[PDB]
Amino acid sequence: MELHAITDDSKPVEELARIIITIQNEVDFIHIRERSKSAADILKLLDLIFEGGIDKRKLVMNGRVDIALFSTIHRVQLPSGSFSPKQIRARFPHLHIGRSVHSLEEAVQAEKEDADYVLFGHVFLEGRGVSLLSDIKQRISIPVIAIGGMTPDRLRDVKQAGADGIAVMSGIFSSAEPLEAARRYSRKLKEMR
Amino acid sequence: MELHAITDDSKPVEELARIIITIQNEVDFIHIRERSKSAADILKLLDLIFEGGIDKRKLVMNGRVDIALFSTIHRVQLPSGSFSPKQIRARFPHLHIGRSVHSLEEAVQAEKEDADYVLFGHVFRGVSLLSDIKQRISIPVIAIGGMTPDRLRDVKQAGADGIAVMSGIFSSAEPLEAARRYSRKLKEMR
Repeated sequence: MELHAITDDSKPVEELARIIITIQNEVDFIHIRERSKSAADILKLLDLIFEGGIDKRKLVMNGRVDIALFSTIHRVQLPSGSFSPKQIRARFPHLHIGRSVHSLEEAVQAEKEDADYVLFGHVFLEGRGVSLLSDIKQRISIPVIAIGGMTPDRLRDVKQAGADGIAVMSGIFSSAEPLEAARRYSRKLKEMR
Repeated sequence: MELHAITDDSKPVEELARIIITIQNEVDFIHIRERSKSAADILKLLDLIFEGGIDKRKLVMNGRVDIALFSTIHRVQLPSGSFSPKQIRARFPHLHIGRSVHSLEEAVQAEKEDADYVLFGHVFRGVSLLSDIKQRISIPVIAIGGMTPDRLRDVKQAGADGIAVMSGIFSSAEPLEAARRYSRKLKEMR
């Protein structure tokens, strides 16, 4: 089960860069989701972590396909209602494409549009999160990453539901000790393995 | 002299779409600069103006190069500190590239970096800087920042190849009438 860290769009680039560098070894991927920052600031953020030695292979750009292309980041997370995977793949075949879905229907269609995996959730949807998680895993063949209120105590349920991984935002980035927070998650996942 | 209308990043897409459709024939270009809206919302906006019958050739996407590419829009306006025109032309050679500059030095560097034109802003020492820039670079210069019909003469005389207007049009009670004052003045001087 993969562990995806999602940036929280609330810290200055310098502070966020340090946290990213600090937690990189406890997670599988880090999604850059600074929706309130300009491309200029996000490029500054990238430059800081690139110079900080981050492994670009773990980076995933949420929404800004342009920033991803000009930053040599080959992974993008497409929000619901934005670019279709098909049009993206037509121009940029090399990109690994994730789609953020919020229903069984959207998940299936995402698979049809050639997405590589879906980020499904805000599991914790009218309380249908965990059940839908199972329903999606049974209907599609691409990976399903669960997001939304993921805590160590809820991982077992998510795992039983068939989730191929979990995504965590505030659980890590709002913690007084981001590294220790990321570790509670990784420890819990390794345990259940 | 061209007239560029810049969206104001403060109205719902429905209302913004209406205004864009209404002023299209009074301006040469319309820059979508909804910096605080999501790609999904901007795409929704574009769908509305496209269905409203807009001339796509007039559209310029500010900042979101990805949205432009996937919306069949060939013109982009690059904010200071963002992508260099060289990187963009290397991958998307067909795009017409504008760079938003705020100093003489940035304007010169923009030309060296292969921009097609610059949007020099906040003229309203500003007109002096404009005049200076118009002698330093050979690519077109669009002046922005407090443009008003009464100030267009000085701007034109200083060499501006066009003027950009944001609030002067979009914050107006009657955007079309506002745009007309600029267009009428530009035709007048012509």
